[PDB]
Amino acid sequence: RIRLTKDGRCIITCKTVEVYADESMTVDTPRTTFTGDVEIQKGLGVKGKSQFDSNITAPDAIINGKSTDKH
Amino acid sequence: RIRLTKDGRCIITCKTVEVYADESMTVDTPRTTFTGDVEIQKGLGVKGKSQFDSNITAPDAIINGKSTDKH
Amino acid sequence: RIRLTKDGRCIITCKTVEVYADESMTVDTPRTTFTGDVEIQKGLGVKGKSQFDSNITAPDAIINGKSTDKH
Ligand SMILES: [Fe+3]
Ligand SMILES: [Fe+3]
Ligand SMILES: [Fe+3]
Ligand SMILES: [Pt+2]
Ligand SMILES: [Pt+2]
Ligand SMILES: [Pt+2]
Repeated sequence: RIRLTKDGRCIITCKTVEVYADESMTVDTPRTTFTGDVEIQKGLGVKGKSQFDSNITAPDAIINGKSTDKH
Repeated sequence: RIRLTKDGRCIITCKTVEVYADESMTVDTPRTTFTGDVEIQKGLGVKGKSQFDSNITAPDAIINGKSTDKH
Repeated sequence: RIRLTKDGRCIITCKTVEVYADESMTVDTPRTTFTGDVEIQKGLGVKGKSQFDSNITAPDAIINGKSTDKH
């Protein structure tokens, strides 16, 4: 079920949503919110400041060009 | 091509998917998986625990309120 | 407004996009780009290398199994 709304809401309601985009997907919006968990299966780039409210885990963190595991 | 499915799958299959949402997008699902790379062009907030399986790179990491580049 | 395109673009244009996926969402594409901010309300896993162009903030960072707040 895909509802389009006067007032400007686009609502997709189902069990699973599967997007297969051969080349790319672009989400052009001021803010995107995921209510659950997220997995990224290749890499991540982030331009702006990031806050993690809980602990992060990483094999190493390269800070201002310097190793953290080996500093 | 957008398929809606008895059994509850919503399948969007194309070359590129472009979402232009003037105000916001909200994805309310227990788990979202991206098979490829992801870029976030403003900021990131994450509530729960994060694991990075590979090295991360950052100009600085502010840990429990303390600089890592300058500690 | 949802446009499907010869040439292979799927364009969704509205004020807000709301996805309610009872079980999961999967985005199978080489690259997904968010132009704005992103919040993840549970956890994040990332397989590949991550770059944060700006400072990150975390209560702690567990690097190669070691605490950063308490090392
Ligand atoms: Fe040290
Ligand atoms: Fe130190
Ligand atoms: Fe130290
Ligand atoms: Pt910013
Ligand atoms: Pt959690
Ligand atoms: Pt990679």
